[PDB]
Amino acid sequence: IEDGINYDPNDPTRVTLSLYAPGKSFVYVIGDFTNWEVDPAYFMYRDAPRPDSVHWWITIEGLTPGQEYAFQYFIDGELRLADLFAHKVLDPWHDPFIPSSTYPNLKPYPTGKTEGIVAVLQPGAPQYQWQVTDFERPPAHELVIYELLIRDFVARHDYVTLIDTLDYLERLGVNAIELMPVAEFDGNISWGYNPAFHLALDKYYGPADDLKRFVDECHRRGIAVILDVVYNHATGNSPLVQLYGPTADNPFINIPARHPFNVFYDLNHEHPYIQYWLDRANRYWLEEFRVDGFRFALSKGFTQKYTDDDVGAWSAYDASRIRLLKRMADAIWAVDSTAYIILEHFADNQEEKELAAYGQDRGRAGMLLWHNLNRAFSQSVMGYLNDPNFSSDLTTIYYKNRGFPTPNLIAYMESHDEQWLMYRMRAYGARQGAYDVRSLPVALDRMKLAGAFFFTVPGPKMIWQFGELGYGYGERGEQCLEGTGDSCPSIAPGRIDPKPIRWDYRNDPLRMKLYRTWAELLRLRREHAVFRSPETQVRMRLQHGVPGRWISLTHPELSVVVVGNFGLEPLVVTPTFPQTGTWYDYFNGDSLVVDDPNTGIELLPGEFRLYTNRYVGQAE
Ligand SMILES: OC[C@H]1O[C@H](O[C@H]2[C@H](O)[C@@H](O)[C@@H](OC[C@H]3O[C@H](O[C@H]4[C@H](O)[C@@H](O)[C@H](O)O[C@@H]4CO)[C@H](O)[C@@H](O)[C@@H]3O[C@H]3O[C@H](CO)[C@@H](O)[C@H](O)[C@H]3O)O[C@@H]2CO)[C@H](O)[C@@H](O)[C@@H]1O
Ligand SMILES: OC[C@H]1O[C@H](O[C@H]2[C@H](O)[C@@H](O)[C@@H](O[C@H]3[C@H](O)[C@@H](O)[C@@H](O)O[C@@H]3CO)O[C@@H]2CO)[C@H](O)[C@@H](O)[C@@H]1O
Ligand SMILES: [Ca+2]
Ligand SMILES: [Mn+2]
Repeated sequence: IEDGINYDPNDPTRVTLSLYAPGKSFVYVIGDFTNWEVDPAYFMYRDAPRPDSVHWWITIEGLTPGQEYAFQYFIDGELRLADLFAHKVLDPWHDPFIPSSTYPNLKPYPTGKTEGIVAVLQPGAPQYQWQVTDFERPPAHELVIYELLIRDFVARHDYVTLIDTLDYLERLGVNAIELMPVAEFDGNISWGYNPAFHLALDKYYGPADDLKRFVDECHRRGIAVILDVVYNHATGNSPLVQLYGPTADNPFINIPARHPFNVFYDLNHEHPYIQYWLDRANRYWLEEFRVDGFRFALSKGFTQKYTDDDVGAWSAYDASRIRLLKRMADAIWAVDSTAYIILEHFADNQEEKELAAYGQDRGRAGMLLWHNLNRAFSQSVMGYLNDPNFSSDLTTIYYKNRGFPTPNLIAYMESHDEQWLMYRMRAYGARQGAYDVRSLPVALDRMKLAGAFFFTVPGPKMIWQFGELGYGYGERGEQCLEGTGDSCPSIAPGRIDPKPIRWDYRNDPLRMKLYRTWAELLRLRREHAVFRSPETQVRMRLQHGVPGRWISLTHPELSVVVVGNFGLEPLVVTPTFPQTGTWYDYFNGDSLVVDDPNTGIELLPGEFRLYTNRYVGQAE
C-alpha cells in the first residue's frame, strides 16, 4: 500500500485509500459512496509505528467497476482534503468554465454536499491501448526541443488539437516537444507554475487518454515528450499546504521561502515525505503517460540553505542542493535509466558541471541544464554588438567554451520566460542607410542568420513556439513579453496573460521562408553527425564587437564552415577554413575556392552562408 488511491488490479469493486498525517486525531472518508455523509463505516484506521510515521487508511468495497467517485478526507471535523496523490480533481470554482468540447461528459461537482476541491477515483477504469512499441528516444545530447504552451499554441488548448500540429512540428525537424506544465494548477488559464495537485492532469487541456494519444503519436514520428514540472513550491490549494495550513507548524513548507524568486509556498526538499512525494510524482508521470523526461522548473530552489533575497548567494555552489538533485536523479533513473533530467537551474558553473557529470561514469547521460543566450542573440540580431551593458558574445553556445567536457547544455535563443527576438528587432533594431533591422523582411532574414549560428552547433537546443514564423511585435507591438526589462507597449498583454495565436503566419511567404530555413538547417543536423557529435572539432569567431562571425566544424563524415554578417553594411568575413580546396554553398548551390585557409567572403548585412568540404546536395 502507498499513500493515495490504491486500485486492486484484480478487483475493480474496491480501492484502498491512504493519507500521511501525523498530529491528526481522526479521519473519515466522505464522498459519493458515503452520500457525502460522515459514516462510522468510513472511519479510517490509524497506522502509527512512530508519531512522525502516521498513515490513515481504509479499504472501500462495493464500488461499481468503471464508475467515477468524488471524495475527500474529512480530518478532525475541520478540514476537507482532496488526496495529495489524486490523478483527477473536480474544482468547484473553475470546472464550470471548461467547455464540454474540452472535456466531454465531465463529472459534475457535488454542489451543496461538500466544499473545496474533491479527488476522483475510478476503479476498473478503461485503459488506453498504447500503439507504439519500438520508439527509441533521441540521445539526450542530440535533443532539439520545441517548448509549447498548450494554452497559447492552439485556440482549443487541448491534447486532441495538439495531435493535428504534429505534421508542422515534424517537418520543422524538432525531435522533442516540451509541454509547459500540464499538472493540475489553480484555475484554468495559466502558464502552469501555480501547481495544486502535482500528480493530477489539468482538465482545461483535455482528458488523460488524449495526452496518452498525443504521446503515442509523437512516438510514432520519433518525437520525444518532455513535461515541465513544478516542484519548488505548491499553491495554497495543495494538500501539502492545507494539511497543516500556511503555518509555522507545517513541516512541508518554508515561510519565509529559503531563497529568492520563490512564488506560492516554498517546499522543504530535505523533508523525507517531500522526497517520497517527489519520487512518486516523477515515477507516476513516466509510468502513466510514457513521457521521455522532465524539465525541473526552478531546480535551484530545491534547497533549505538560507540565502533570503541574495541571488548571488543563491546561485553559489550548494552541496546540500546538489545532494538533493542527485538523490532525485537516482530515483528517476531507477525507474527509467534513459529518462531526460533537464534542470532550469542557472547556478554557478562549478555546480552545473557536477550535475551534468552525474551518472556519466555509470552509463547515464548526466543531467541537462538550461543555457539562456536570449540576451546575446537579442544584441546580435538587433545589430548592437558594442553595448557595454549587454554582451553580444555567442562563443559560449559551444559547451567546451562554458567549461563543460560533454554536451549537457540546452542552449536557447528564446524561451517562454524571455522576450521574442522579433520584438527586440522590430522595437529597437539598428539601422544604417537603407538597411533597417526594424523592417519585418530584414528581421526575418536575421532570424535565418541566428538559426545558422544556433542549430549548427553540437549539443542540445530548444526553441520557443512560433519563433520559426517570426513571432514577436505583431500588428502594433502587442506581441511583447512584459518583465524582461523592455517597456512593452500599453497594448501588450500582461507577462503571464494569453498571447495572440497567429497560425495565419503560415500563409505569409516571408515568414515561411524563415520556417523552411530552420527546417533545412535541422535536416542538415539530422543527416550529418558533424552538427551533433561530441567528437566534432569546433573553432569559432562569435566574440562581442565582431560583426564578421564564423564557425568551423570538422568530423570524419563532413567539415562545415558557417559565415555570417551581424553588421549593418556589406562586409568581407574571413573564416579560417579547416582545409583548402573547393567548398560547396548548401543554400545557394555555388562553390568557393579556398587556396588560403583564411578566405574572405563578401556578405550582405544579415546574410549567412553554410559551406561543406564535399557536395551533400542543396537546400530545397
Ligand atoms: O490569478 C490570475 C492569473 O492567473 C494566471 O497566472 C498564473 C501564472 O500563469 C502561473 O505561471 C503562476 O505564475 C507564477 C510565476 O510564473 C512565471 O515564473 C515561472 C517561470 O516562467 C518558470 O520558467 C520558472 O521555472 O518558474 C517560475 C515560477 O517559479 C512568471 O515568470 C512569473 O511572473 C509568475 O509570477 C507571478 O505570479 C506570482 C504568484 O502569484 C506573483 O507573486 C509574482 O510576483 C508574479 O510575477 O501563477 C499565476 C497566478 O498567480 C494567468 O496566467 C494570468 O493571466 C491571470 O491574471
Ligand atoms: O543610444 C545609443 C545606444 O545604442 C545601443 O543601445 C541599444 C541596446 O544595445 C539594445 O539593447 C536596445 O536597448 C533596449 C533594451 O534591449 C531593452 O531591454 C530596454 O532596456 O530598452 C532599450 C531601448 O531603450 O537598443 C539600444 C538602442 O536604442 C548601443 O549598444 C549603446 O551602447 C548606445 O548607448
Ligand atoms: Ca486547474
Ligand atoms: Mn525552494
